[PDB]
Amino acid sequence: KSEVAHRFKDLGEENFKALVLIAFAQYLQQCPFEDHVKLVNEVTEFAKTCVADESAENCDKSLHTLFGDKLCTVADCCAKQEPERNECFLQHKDDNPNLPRLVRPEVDVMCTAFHDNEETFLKKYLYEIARRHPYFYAPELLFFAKRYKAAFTECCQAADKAACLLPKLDELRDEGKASSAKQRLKCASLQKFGERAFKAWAVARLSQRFPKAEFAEVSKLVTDLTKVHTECCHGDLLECADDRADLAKYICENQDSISSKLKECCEKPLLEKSHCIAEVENDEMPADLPSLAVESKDVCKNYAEAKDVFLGMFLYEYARRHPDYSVVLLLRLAKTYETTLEKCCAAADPHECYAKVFDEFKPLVEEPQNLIKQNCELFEQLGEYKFQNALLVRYTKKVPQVSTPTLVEVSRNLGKVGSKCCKHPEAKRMPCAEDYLSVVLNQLCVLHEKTPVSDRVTKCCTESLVNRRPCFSALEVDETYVPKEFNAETFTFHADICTLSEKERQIKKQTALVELVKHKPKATKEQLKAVMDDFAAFVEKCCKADDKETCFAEEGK
Ligand SMILES: CCc1oc2ccccc2c1C(=O)c1cc(Br)c(O)c(Br)c1
Ligand SMILES: CCc1oc2ccccc2c1C(=O)c1cc(Br)c(O)c(Br)c1
Ligand SMILES: CCc1oc2ccccc2c1C(=O)c1cc(Br)c(O)c(Br)c1
Ligand SMILES: CCc1oc2ccccc2c1C(=O)c1cc(Br)c(O)c(Br)c1
Repeated sequence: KSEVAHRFKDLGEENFKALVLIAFAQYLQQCPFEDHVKLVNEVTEFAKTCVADESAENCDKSLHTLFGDKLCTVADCCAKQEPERNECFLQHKDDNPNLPRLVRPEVDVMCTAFHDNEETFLKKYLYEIARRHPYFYAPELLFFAKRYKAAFTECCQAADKAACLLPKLDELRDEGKASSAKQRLKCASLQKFGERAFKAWAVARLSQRFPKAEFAEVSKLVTDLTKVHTECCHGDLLECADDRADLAKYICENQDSISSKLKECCEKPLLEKSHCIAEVENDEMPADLPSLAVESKDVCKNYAEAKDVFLGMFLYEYARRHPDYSVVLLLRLAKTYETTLEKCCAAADPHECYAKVFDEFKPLVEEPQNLIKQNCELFEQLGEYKFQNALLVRYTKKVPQVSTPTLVEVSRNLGKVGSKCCKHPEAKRMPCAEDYLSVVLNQLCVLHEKTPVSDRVTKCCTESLVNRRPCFSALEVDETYVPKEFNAETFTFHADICTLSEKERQIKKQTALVELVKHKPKATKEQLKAVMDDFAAFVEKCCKADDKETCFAEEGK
């Protein structure tokens, strides 16, 4: 009947009022905080009326019809019918809304705000986060909200408040921005590549996680797991949160049929039990696993009868025994097995045709393995910071048309891949290094899709997801870009480049590094090292030693 009262009865008042605040923040990202709370409380009071009587007025309307009405009370997005109106909001989700940045006030200032109005301080947290990230995971933001409340609850009455709160707030910023681009990858995989390619992706990853389960259960998982993200990316956060919450009850209703590391996983509350399974470790692979059967006479019979089930079962049986290989590499091996099967089964002697099919995977498996150990030898020999600077010049020349801040954020996330995963043995480098790069590059694709400038990046992102990383590798040197004219205001740093912390000083030095390549791309690697050291030494020597404010505004070159 009334779907509004249905979700309110299953999600609860605390979650219903929180999900609506996130949905409105993702749609109308420009309106202030006070205007959104007036609509949420109006919907919350509306929801409580339909629960006491399902046969009430306006309760039978869909969730998209009611949300669009309350949102249109304040740029030509409520046009034509409802399916086009709600789709207008999804097309205007600005990946970077050019909003004022968030500053971190003092610790004693935040605890006085948390102790004054504890509900507003938590409500303003979900509003400011969801408005910057329109594609943020709705039920996972509630998990961060619970810890954001517990962080201020414990360490605002402690002795040294900054000794605990800031470490908890610094660790919470990293998980949030990592989950911002991780979920953004799943939304772009559904909107741009449809449900067919996204479903095959989840089968490869879940089979590596849960090899002890059967394909019939993984199919029930992936089908139910895909329906959740299709709702969260479309803005159906009320639906998205419910299905994920009841899925964790289904996964843990029978743990032996799914995995084995789910005992202490589901010993936690509902919000915490849904987070443990999302990043759980891979189950132990069942030993004495067979090889193939690609040798029977019914290979073409099972494929012609069901092409999706046979290819889906092959990817499952291949991923359950290969945890050391990523999903992008296995999907590449899956697309090769399909191509080698369309041409062999259409002949007269297919068995002799697809006989040596697994030998064709050798060049595709050794291609990423010989590219990870090569790039990490320079990461463990130059440092994480200099690794990003070497990757800055490596990417500023391959695509100089891209903006200045975009090349810095993408390289800093690329440099964080070596320091976070390439310290692991030779059994976990290939999975993470390709899964982490698929998130950083996708973050560079959605940030470039707003205002595109470079054409080599557009076709690189518009290509297949499995061939997205190989395209970005050797994207030419772009020996045809005219460098911008010499700008002086971009290189001159004011006297306020010293009151910032040590972290912000590195982002400014990297911002000026890509700005130097845009002025002279033909500069050598050593000609930039001396210039970078000179500029850093000038600011370091002028500001650390007291020398007024005109000493940092002279003439460098
Ligand atoms: C007034 C206190 C406060 O309000 C917010 C609203 C949205 C997101 C974070 C915060 C926040 C923080 O404590 C915070 C913590 C870290 Br660490 C940051 O790097 C930034 Br920026 C902000
Ligand atoms: C505890 C504070 C905090 O919680 C988060 C949850 C998810 C994503 C980011 C954050 C975050 C930030 O520090 C933060 C920092 C900057 Br800068 C932003 O522009 C935004 Br927005 C958020
Ligand atoms: C086991 C690791 C894993 O890798 C994926 C890749 C694509 C889509 C889903 C998953 C997935 C999940 O099982 C999963 C389960 C829940 Br519950 C989530 O809230 C999220 Br997020 C992910
Ligand atoms: C950051 C760690 C890392 O992990 C990998 C796994 C496979 C292939 C390359 C890499 C790699 C790189 O250093 C790297 C370097 C350049 Br230059 C690129 O354009 C791209 Br893309 C990636």
